[PDB]
Amino acid sequence: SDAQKQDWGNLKRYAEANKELVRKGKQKDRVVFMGNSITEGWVANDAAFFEDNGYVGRGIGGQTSSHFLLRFREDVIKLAPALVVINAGTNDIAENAGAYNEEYTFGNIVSMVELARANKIKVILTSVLPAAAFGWNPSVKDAPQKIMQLNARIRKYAQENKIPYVDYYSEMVEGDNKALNSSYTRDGVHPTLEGYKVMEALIKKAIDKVL
Amino acid sequence: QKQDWGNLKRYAEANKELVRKGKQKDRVVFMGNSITEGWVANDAAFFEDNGYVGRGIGGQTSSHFLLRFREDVIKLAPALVVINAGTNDIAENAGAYNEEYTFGNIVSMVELARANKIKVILTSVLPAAAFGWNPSVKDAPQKIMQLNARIRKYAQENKIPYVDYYSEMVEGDNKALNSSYTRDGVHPTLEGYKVMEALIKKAIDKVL
Ligand SMILES: [Cl-]
Ligand SMILES: [Cl-]
Repeated sequence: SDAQKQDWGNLKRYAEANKELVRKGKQKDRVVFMGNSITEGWVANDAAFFEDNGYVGRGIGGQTSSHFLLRFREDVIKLAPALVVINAGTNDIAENAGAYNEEYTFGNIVSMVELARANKIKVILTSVLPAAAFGWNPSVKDAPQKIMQLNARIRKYAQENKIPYVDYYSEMVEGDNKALNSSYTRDGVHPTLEGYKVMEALIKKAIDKVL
Repeated sequence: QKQDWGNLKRYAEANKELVRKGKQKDRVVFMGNSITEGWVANDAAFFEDNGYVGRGIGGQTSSHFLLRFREDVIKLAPALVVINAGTNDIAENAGAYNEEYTFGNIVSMVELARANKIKVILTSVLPAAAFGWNPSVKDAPQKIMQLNARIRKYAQENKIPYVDYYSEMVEGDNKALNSSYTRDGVHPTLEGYKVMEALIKKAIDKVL
């Protein structure tokens, strides 16, 4: 039935891939990247960055921090990684799962951190990327303010818990309208390869400090 | 913009009221579905007299519970959370049943509780001979027993009390919910709730 097919969290997306990874056995210094289309697109645009370094992408387009929390056990914990990199909030602010509530989104990140720590997985937290607006939801007129406010909460939580915070945002924002840098996005939200190369330099340096 | 899959709206106002009034020593939060929701409806005094807080929502699965856990449990700063989860997972209210996924969500809640110094009581999924609203599920009794065995084993391994409502409430070769404890075959009546109360309050008093 259609009802039986429901899979709100999209656990199906990586179910087979996870089984294949698990079959290979424990791997040293595995890093899983949790996120939405920015993380999914990262693997799509620069697979070598992941493959060269033993990183595993678990991004799914359109998803919010609520979806990530639901997938966290299967798509992170069960892969027995050394470290998880969390990029969450863009689609929350874009209202993909309903009205944005910062407290709920921030709480989902904290929950993921707690689940990682309960399973001896190290965490890196990251800034939500700049966006002046979201192409698919122009009704959101205060994306910049929301992004900054959430990022400040994530950064403070990271400091309070001795978790690295990787600030993609400050390197990629441009203008008084707080756009994603015009030179490496087409749509204002998703990086092009040039943008991903900026992110790679930051995240690899932080990963290497932790591993 | 009205989407709210986890139904965090249900108790949002009630939670704000509790947080204003300040944390209470020995608060117990009950997480669950209509069985937990109906408990409060049928015996408000049980909750009120004992400083227990019900956070059940009809139809929900363990996935919904996980999404609500921080707002409806952690932020209430309780001493203890009682988790009853799995009926609607097996009934496939939110899609195909996967024991690994449902059990995983319970483990996730346990880990979030422990990360916040909240004690846990785990409980048995109640018996049901069948779920009339979903006739495609032909093996509910078998699934309930297997999930419960898994929960019990995990509880023992992690020194978490397990409260076995099922063993007191099951009847017959068809593993029905006792006809004295239900009208519809799934949801307890008051008489059924009184059986549950005796079990859970004895267990709570040992922990607190
Ligand atoms: Cl950490
Ligand atoms: Cl405990």
